[PDB]
Amino acid sequence: SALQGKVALITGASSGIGEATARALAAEGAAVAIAARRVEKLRALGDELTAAGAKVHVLELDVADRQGVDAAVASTVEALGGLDILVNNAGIMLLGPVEDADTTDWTRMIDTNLLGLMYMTRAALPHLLRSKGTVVQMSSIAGRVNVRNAAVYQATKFGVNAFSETLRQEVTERGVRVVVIEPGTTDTELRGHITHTATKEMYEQRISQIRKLQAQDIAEAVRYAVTAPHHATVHEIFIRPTDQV
Amino acid sequence: SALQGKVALITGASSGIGEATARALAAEGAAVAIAARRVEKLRALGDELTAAGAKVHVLELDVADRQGVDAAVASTVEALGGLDILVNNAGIMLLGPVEDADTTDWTRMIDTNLLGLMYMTRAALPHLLRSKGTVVQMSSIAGRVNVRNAAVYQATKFGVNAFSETLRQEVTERGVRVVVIEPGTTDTELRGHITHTATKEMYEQRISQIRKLQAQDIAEAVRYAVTAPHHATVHEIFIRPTDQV
Amino acid sequence: PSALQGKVALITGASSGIGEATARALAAEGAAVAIAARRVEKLRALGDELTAAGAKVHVLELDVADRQGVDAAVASTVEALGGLDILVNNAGIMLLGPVEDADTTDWTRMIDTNLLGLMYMTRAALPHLLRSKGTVVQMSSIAGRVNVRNAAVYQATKFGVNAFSETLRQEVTERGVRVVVIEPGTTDTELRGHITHTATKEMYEQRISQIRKLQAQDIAEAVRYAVTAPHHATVHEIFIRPTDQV
Amino acid sequence: SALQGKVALITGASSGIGEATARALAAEGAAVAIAARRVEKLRALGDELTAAGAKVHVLELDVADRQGVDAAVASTVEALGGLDILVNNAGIMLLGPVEDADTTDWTRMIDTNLLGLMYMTRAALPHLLRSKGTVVQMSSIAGRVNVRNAAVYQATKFGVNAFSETLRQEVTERGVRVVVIEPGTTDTELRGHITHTATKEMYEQRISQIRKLQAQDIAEAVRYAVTAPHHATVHEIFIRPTDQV
Ligand SMILES: NC(=O)C1=CN([C@@H]2O[C@H](COP(=O)(O)OP(=O)(O)OC[C@H]3O[C@@H](n4cnc5c(N)ncnc54)[C@H](OP(=O)(O)O)[C@@H]3O)[C@@H](O)[C@H]2O)C=CC1
Ligand SMILES: NC(=O)C1=CN([C@@H]2O[C@H](COP(=O)(O)OP(=O)(O)OC[C@H]3O[C@@H](n4cnc5c(N)ncnc54)[C@H](OP(=O)(O)O)[C@@H]3O)[C@@H](O)[C@H]2O)C=CC1
Ligand SMILES: NC(=O)C1=CN([C@@H]2O[C@H](COP(=O)(O)OP(=O)(O)OC[C@H]3O[C@@H](n4cnc5c(N)ncnc54)[C@H](OP(=O)(O)O)[C@@H]3O)[C@@H](O)[C@H]2O)C=CC1
Ligand SMILES: NC(=O)C1=CN([C@@H]2O[C@H](COP(=O)(O)OP(=O)(O)OC[C@H]3O[C@@H](n4cnc5c(N)ncnc54)[C@H](OP(=O)(O)O)[C@@H]3O)[C@@H](O)[C@H]2O)C=CC1
Ligand SMILES: O=C(O)[C@H]1/C(=C/CO)O[C@@H]2CC(=O)N21
Ligand SMILES: O=C(O)[C@H]1/C(=C/CO)O[C@@H]2CC(=O)N21
Ligand SMILES: O=C(O)[C@H]1/C(=C/CO)O[C@@H]2CC(=O)N21
Ligand SMILES: O=C(O)[C@H]1/C(=C/CO)O[C@@H]2CC(=O)N21
Repeated sequence: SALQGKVALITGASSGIGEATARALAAEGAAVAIAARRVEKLRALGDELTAAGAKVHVLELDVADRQGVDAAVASTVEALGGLDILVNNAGIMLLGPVEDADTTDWTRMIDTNLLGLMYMTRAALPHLLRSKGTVVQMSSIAGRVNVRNAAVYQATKFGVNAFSETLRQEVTERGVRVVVIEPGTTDTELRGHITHTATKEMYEQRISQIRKLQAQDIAEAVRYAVTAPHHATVHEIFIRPTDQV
Repeated sequence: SALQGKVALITGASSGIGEATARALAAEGAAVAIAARRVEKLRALGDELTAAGAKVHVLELDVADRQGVDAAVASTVEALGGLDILVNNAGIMLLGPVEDADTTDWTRMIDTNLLGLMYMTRAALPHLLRSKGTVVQMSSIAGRVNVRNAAVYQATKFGVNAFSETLRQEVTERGVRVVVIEPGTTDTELRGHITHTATKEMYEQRISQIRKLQAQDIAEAVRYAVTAPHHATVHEIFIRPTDQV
Repeated sequence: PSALQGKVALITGASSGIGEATARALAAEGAAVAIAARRVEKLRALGDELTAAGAKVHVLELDVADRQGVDAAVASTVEALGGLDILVNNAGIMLLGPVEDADTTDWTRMIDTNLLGLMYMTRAALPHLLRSKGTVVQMSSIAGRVNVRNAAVYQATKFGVNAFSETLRQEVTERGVRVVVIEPGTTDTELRGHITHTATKEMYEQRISQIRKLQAQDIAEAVRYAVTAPHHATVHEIFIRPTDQV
Repeated sequence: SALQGKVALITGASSGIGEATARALAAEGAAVAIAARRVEKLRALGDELTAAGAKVHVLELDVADRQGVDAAVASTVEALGGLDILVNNAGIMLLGPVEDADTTDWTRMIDTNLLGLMYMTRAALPHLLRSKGTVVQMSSIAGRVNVRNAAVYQATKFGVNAFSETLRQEVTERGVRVVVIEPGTTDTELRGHITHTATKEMYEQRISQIRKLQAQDIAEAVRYAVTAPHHATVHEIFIRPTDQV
């Protein structure tokens, strides 16, 4: 139990990567504040983790809401005593051409993937500074490589990376570690949300012929990064499916 | 006159790089639609350009306004007959630490630098597709390199770059050229807007000891890129002050 | 527990630093280790240590810049240990100094060892890795990701290693050969003792004196994490920086 | 004539991009030292340029030869009075898989593309420092993007870029400008040299259905960069064929 007595706040914890990460960190002895919009799914996970001997704090949160963000962080510190690890995992992937796009796709991705992550980072920062803690940014291969029909999604993830590198420069000397996780195709609910029907089906066929990364693989990457000695910042882990060029 | 009979729409044309670019493209024989919020400054530039023999269409526009963007593009095509060149130059640079930041800095930069650019791009695209035209994105060294106290600004510019590369992959085969200009320190009004006083002062001192790039230098980069033969897409020009490591 | 039981790892640059720690780490996971470098005395000492701890060891005197020596070293490893599952291309040298009026033997040495030697080893190992659906680990650097003054040619070799390795990944990944690239920042090893430009050697020492450096063991743990990941996952890049260092 | 009284040394001047660049610079009034191994082709070009009113210095040079490099630079400064522009254009592209590769492909590419370029840069530097001149590195899309069957070639070109950025940091404050040109597919003799037959054929098919960049397009990129005002360093120009995703 490398994380005994530590407090982790995980956004997007109701499914996929965030759910696996919350489990992984709790398994290492961390108290976990689990945040997302689907409260019933969070409660179900919270019950499971509590029944497994973990300390859980359930947070109904929209990361795009600046006020909600500030309250969520304050609630976590109040209920669990501090903040050692923030996992900015909440995100959505809305694929489709730039041409004649539904721009609500764009505003949603920017609010959640970029602004939400930045809001959470900022609110957590005073607490992470005191605990010499770690912020883990859930980026993507989409923050390293551009492919067609993912322009704005890729814009958000490249943006996350630049924000995070800059953040590292700003806070690293005070012992706040900045970790960026960059998964390739991972088998989650993420793709079910694509609003462009033609691209949703194109993407599904594209990834149908590979062994996908599992949510647990990515949780393991986070676990490796956060349990590394404090003098080491695993700033980037770029993990790809072996089957995928 | 390499651009005779062509129409260019330049956002952020009321000062700085956009003003110089509008002059440069007009000098090459292009009809210019000049867009920004300060109508008085646009009118003054429009008068000067018209007095020099250019065809000018003045557009009062906030690029963050989706509806205003659509109307501005439609107004341009109606008044000037089409669209061959879009210069997405409207932008703001609000520097300061992430820690305890004024988050209105962030929303402004994202709305203008990222969302505004993407809105203009999308609205212009049908017209650029017909004319096999060129979209010029005004990025920055901040889209290539991260320094302290520019996290969200750099996020927007790295985002612009990823969006633009992806756009290139999507439209290049149909003859729409995607050009990204990346200036280093350029002597404009840009820095006057920084809301974090300590950072504004720090930045001023940092750039006080170099010969800065001039707005005209960047206009020249744009002119070189857009007058290149159609089979060549000058996708990136990274121009730095020689005095600046 | 032993995630690499029955696997064979060949580690170049095993006589000190990161390669030594990596050979220990892999052996601790149950892998048989072929340890390769030029200082045979140091290899023998490590080999004795590992053998005494219950490991299977094959000692290889090798200059990675030697194309023929490379081929023989791979052949010797597969003959002695039965196959090849993991290659760690760790052999390397860092010769810092300005471009201006540089001692160009600095350059040829770095290119021969860091770039060409790594490529030769990769190529010779590949038929064996293809059969075993194995993993090649490239020891790159922060120098393959960021450029600073007085490390022009070294950074050229490391950026070169990264492009070579990404391209390799595209070529072999579908046949189940995983390409892993490890990118340490400042790590406390013998590496810097070799700098021939005296002024730069001193400048570098002062710059890194103010930080808690990465340990060779930290980097070995990165390698361990990457190679013990399930086969369907290729941890293509791990970029590990000293927390103290902007 | 923006380069009147300037001296340019161009490596790889016997064909392709180097030939076009030597013509373009001479057209701007620069004296040109033209260097390559095929003396006969250099003399024919030298005759052409001299007949057009240019000052020409013919140099038989293998850039992989460190002593030949030193003599070539000394010969140039002796014959033409100094050195204002170096174009490191000599290069070879030997494509093929890593698996079972002919490793003489590798040593040739490293000797010419990387070491030869570095040798030339180093020998020229004292002279460039005096003249506050410009070094132009002929990199490639292969220094920016990795594709299959170009591993070692891409290694040399990514290497050239890192070397050159580092060089910029080291010499830029003393007024030596470092320019990196990155062409995509350009119609030259380059591809005729590929030793791996299957890959040579695969590459030819790949580039058969695009309008390729012309050697003259690349020469124009060099010309734009070197005639920019001294306070501006056009550090990167990334030029892609518009037809090529
Ligand atoms: N799956 C993949 O192939 C890859 C995914 N990623 C990244 O991983 C992250 C997690 O997504 P993934 O697990 O894949 O897919 P999921 O859809 O399963 O997870 C997304 C999670 O984010 C939450 N969420 C979405 N919007 C908000 C919001 N406005 N406020 C708070 N929480 C929100 C969702 O919970 P709820 O709806 O209850 O709010 C959900 O739990 C994303 O950042 C994604 O970009 C990166 C690389 C590869
Ligand atoms: N100066 C520099 O060192 C560098 C600048 N850049 C980029 O260059 C671009 C132009 O900036 P620069 O000329 O330097 O500085 P300026 O402030 O002089 O120009 C910015 C222009 O953008 C306009 N603008 C701002 N917000 C909006 C909006 N929401 N809608 C429409 N127009 C808007 C302003 O006009 P108005 O107020 O009338 O609307 C103004 O004309 C920006 O994209 C910037 O990021 C990139 C690299 C270096
Ligand atoms: N130390 C650091 O801060 C960092 C180092 N690195 C990389 O780590 C790798 C290992 O270096 P590190 O452990 O740091 O320093 P060391 O000097 O301690 O290790 C270098 C190892 O490589 C071997 N070696 C050198 N040249 C050759 C050659 N021609 N043929 C075979 N073996 C050779 C040496 O053994 P011998 O002399 O007996 O042959 C030695 O075992 C290098 O590739 C380096 O670039 C990357 C990031 C940071
Ligand atoms: N064509 C393309 O698609 C692209 C090419 N490039 C780069 O452009 C540069 C020039 O190539 P390009 O013009 O296309 O092809 P060419 O083969 O036509 O030109 C290469 C030139 O380099 C010379 N050369 C080769 N080896 C040496 C050497 N050892 N010493 C001195 N000169 C040498 C050749 O002349 P000689 O045999 O007489 O010595 C020739 O003049 C290269 O660096 C290449 O990597 C970059 C991006 C795209
Ligand atoms: O490679 C993939 O699976 C997907 C992806 C998935 C989630 O980041 O992100 C990038 C954009 C895209 O379509 N890629
Ligand atoms: O280098 C500079 O002058 C400035 C800049 C200016 C406008 O992009 O962008 C980056 C962010 C910053 O502070 N840099
Ligand atoms: O950051 C550092 O400590 C050193 C280094 C060390 C080993 O790669 O590589 C890069 C080049 C340099 O000076 N950096
Ligand atoms: O895109 C291309 O045409 C070629 C190329 C050509 C010359 O650098 O460089 C990259 C490596 C490759 O195959 N690409």
